[PDB]
Amino acid sequence: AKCVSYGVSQIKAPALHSQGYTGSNVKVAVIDSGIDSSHPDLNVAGGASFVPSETNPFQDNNSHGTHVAGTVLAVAPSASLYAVKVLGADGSGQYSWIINGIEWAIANNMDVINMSLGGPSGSAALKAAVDKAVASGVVVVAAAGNEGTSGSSSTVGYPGKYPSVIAVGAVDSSNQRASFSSVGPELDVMAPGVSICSTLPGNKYGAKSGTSMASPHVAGAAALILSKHPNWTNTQVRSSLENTTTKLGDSFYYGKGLINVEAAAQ
Repeated sequence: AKCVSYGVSQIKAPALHSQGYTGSNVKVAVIDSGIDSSHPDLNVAGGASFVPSETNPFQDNNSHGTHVAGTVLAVAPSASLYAVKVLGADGSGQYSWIINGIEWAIANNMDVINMSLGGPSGSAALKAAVDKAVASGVVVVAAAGNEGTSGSSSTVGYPGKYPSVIAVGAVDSSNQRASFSSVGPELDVMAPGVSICSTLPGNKYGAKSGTSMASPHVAGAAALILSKHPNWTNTQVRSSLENTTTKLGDSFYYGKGLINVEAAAQ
């Protein structure tokens, strides 16, 4: 048994794959619950755990990080993946552990950071870490959140909500916003996040829904762009992904729209 996200095709990733652009030599840090390196489909280049109770980043006791990693790889097959364990088995983590995982990514010369995580409040320490990663040349991508709507108020969670961080919302197979997808002015792009079939611990596969599922489609898109245009800065990658979107509806709901990697890559 095996599956691939339908989101691979929807973002126009196969068009770059056929041209020989598969994310080669790009360093992607998945800052999540760890990654089950033992999966036949997953290749992990390295990593680190900052969860005092779970020392092994190569062990995923939750399943979240393994599912997210598999999405990164389905989009950009040649990318060097790094397991940055900041959340435990329950899917929770301390802000300081998240910070230490961002700092690890900066020191270790990561190209792309994926953060399929969020909370309702931010910290000064958290915005300095994400802004330092952007100052250092890093492409920082995060899930917008699964908060739905609250009238006219933004429901985007942190670190997604910070301007330096690419906030990714969720669409289904028909380009429609998922009911759970967070809204607001801080929402940047849309990616497929409804019933994403990816890898799970102990040679398994299954479907998950969330903004957490949308995010890695964008981090894998960033890796594809960098494999074709090695000289391009994080700002240039961001601009290209944002400026080449398939426009869907109001910006409050959909941001700039759906990412189009074939367009973005020029």
